[PDB]
Amino acid sequence: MSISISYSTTYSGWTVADYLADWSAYFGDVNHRPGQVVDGSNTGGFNPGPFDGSQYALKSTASDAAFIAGGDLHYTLFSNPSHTLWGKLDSIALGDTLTGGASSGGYALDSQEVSFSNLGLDSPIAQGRDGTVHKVVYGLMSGDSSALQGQIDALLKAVDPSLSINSTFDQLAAAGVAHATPAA
Repeated sequence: MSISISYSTTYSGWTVADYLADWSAYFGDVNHRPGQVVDGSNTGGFNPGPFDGSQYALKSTASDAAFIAGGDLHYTLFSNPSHTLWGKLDSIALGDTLTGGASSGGYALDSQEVSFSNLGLDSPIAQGRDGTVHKVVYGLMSGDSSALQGQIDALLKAVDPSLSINSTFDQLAAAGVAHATPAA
């Protein structure tokens, strides 16, 4: 159904924008860039794979911060248009301590802080790295959550014009969009 948000009560009073800007700055720019993509270090991984998955997950190299992108995702790797993540992006989960993978019961976060589901985003292969899905996820890899913020802002304003990326998680909970969980 519509955009749904889970959040630890640690962040009840934070705006979605302030939370995301802060999380991104922490996670940092992993430098998944030309000549700097290094296997076992900053590539991330797909479940079930190979370069497609219901999940793409990546841990920060500077901390235990990690994200899991979920949906029906495809990555072109070296083939035309190269290094494009496209397909359906349904969810983004943010937190610390990535566990699991393709051999396990999928990727998970030991400490999930915030998750966004029913994002409703699709991008065609045809846009390459100009596609919205690509920009959303690559943004989170490069320490810049602007693209994700823009998508969430649009979804929230469609729910109600008083709601935006600059609304707090508690405000979104009263409006039935978000749901709190104790910090664990």
